[PDB]
Amino acid sequence: QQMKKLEEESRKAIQIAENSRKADLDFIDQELQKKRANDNKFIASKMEE
Repeated sequence: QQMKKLEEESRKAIQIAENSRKADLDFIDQELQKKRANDNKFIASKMEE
């Protein structure tokens, strides 16, 4: 039954760590994709007047 709590320990060792660290990455991806949009807009916005 320890071995059972252990299979659960993996689930309780938190596969959600995926989701937690992922959330931190979802944030960096907005910083990144915001910037990607801005890389194309930084080019577009700086010219021509």
